[PDB]
Amino acid sequence: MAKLTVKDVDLKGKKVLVRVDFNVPLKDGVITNDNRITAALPTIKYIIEQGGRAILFSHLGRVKEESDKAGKSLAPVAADLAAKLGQDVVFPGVTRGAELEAAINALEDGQVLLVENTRYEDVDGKKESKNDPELGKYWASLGDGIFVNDAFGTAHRAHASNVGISANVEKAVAGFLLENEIAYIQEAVETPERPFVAILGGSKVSDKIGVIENLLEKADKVLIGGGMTYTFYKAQGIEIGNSLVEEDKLDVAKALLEKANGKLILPVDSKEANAFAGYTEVRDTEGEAVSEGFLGLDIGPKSIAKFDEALTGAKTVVWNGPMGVFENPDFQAGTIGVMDAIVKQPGVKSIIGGGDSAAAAINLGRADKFSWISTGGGASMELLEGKVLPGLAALTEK
Ligand SMILES: Nc1ncnc2c1ncn2[C@@H]1O[C@H](COP(=O)(O)OP(=O)(O)NP(=O)(O)O)[C@@H](O)[C@H]1O
Ligand SMILES: [Mg+2]
Ligand SMILES: [Mg+2]
Ligand SMILES: [Mg+2]
Ligand SMILES: [Mg+2]
Repeated sequence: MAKLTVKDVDLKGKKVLVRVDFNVPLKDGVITNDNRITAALPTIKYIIEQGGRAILFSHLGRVKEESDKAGKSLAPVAADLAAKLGQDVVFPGVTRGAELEAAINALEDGQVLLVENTRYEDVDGKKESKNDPELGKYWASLGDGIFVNDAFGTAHRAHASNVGISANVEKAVAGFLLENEIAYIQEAVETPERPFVAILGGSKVSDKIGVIENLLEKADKVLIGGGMTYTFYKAQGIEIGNSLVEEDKLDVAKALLEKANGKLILPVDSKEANAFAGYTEVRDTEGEAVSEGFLGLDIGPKSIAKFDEALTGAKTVVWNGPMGVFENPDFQAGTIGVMDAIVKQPGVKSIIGGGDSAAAAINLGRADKFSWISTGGGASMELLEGKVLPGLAALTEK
C-alpha cells in the first residue's frame, strides 16, 4: 500500500490506538449480529501478537442527548470481544478521564481496552461527529504516537475518532480490513486489470450519478440495470409505463448517455407486471419499451444474455445494485443471471459494493464466489466516486 499499514510500524511494548468498527445491531442490550466484531479481529489479534497494548475506539448508533446513551453502551461488545479473543477486554465505561488513563497505563503487552461509545461525546456539542479539535488531541494523547484506522465505514467522514486522532499522532496507518477496502474499492478501480466492467443497478440514478461518471472514465463498459434503467429510457423518449423514474434527473441521464461514447450499456428488455404488488400478469417485453399499465421490475432475458456476453473475459468487475426487485422471487432472475455471469469469469477480481447487492449474493448462494464484498456503505460509494476521503487523506504516506 501507498499509505502505511499496521505491518509497517513497530508495536511491541507500545500503546496502540485503534479505530475499529463495533457498530453492531442491538436489541435490549443484546448483540443481534456480531459480523462487524468478527471482521475486526485480524487487526486486533495482530496487535496483541506483536506485544502491543490495544486501545480500541468505536461508535455505536447515534447519540444526540443524554437519554440516548442508554442502550448504546459498548459494554456488551467488550464482553463479546473478550469471548472471541479468549482474554479480558478492559472496559472502564468512560470516553475520557483520569480513570481511563490509569486503566490504559496498567495494560501489559498483549492486553486490550475498549473506550466507551465515541458518540457519547456528541451529547455536548457533537464533539465526535464534528471532530472537535480538543477531543482528537485528547484521545491521541492516550497513546504512543501510533493510530491504526480499521473502520472504512466512517472513513468518508471527519470525526474525532479517525481524523482527529490521526492529526495528532506521528503515524496513522491502515488496519487489515481498511487495507483490503482500499485495495479493492480504490486501487482496483484506478488501476484495473482489464477488461474492467462496472455494473450499476438498484432503485435510482440520483444516488449513483457520481459513481456512473467516475466509472465511465475508469471502466471499459458500464452495464446498467434496476430501476435506474427507466430514467435512462425516459430520457430517450422510450415509454416506461408506471416504472420508477426520476423526472428531475432526465437531463443528467441524457448527458451521461451522450458522453458515454458507447460504454454505457442499457437493458434491451424487461420483465414487467401490471402492478408492483398484487399483479395478475407478468411477462417479458418484446424490447426496451414498457407497456402502458405495466412497470418494469427486472431486466429481461435478452438483457441477461447481453450482459453475460459483455462480461466474457472480464478481469475486474465492480457491482452495486440489484438488476430487479430482488425481494420478490418473480424478479430475481436478472440479478442471479448477472451474479453467475460475473463469478464464472476466469481470474476475475469481482467486487460488490452495495447493501442489497451483498445480501442477495449471500442469500442466493453466490457470495463465496466473489473476491470482495464491501461493507463500507457511504464510504464505499464516495470512494467509487473517486473522492479523496478525509479518513484516508489523514493516513501517513509510506
Ligand atoms: N426495476 C425496479 N423497479 C423498482 N425498484 C427496483 C427495481 N430494480 C431494483 N429495485 C429496487 O432497488 C432497491 C435496491 O437498490 P439499492 O439500494 O440502490 O441497491 P444496494 O445494493 O442496496 N446499493 P446501496 O444502497 O448503494 O448499498 C431494492 O429495494 C429493489 O427492489
Ligand atoms: Mg504499506
Ligand atoms: Mg430494442
Ligand atoms: Mg441500498
Ligand atoms: Mg509527494
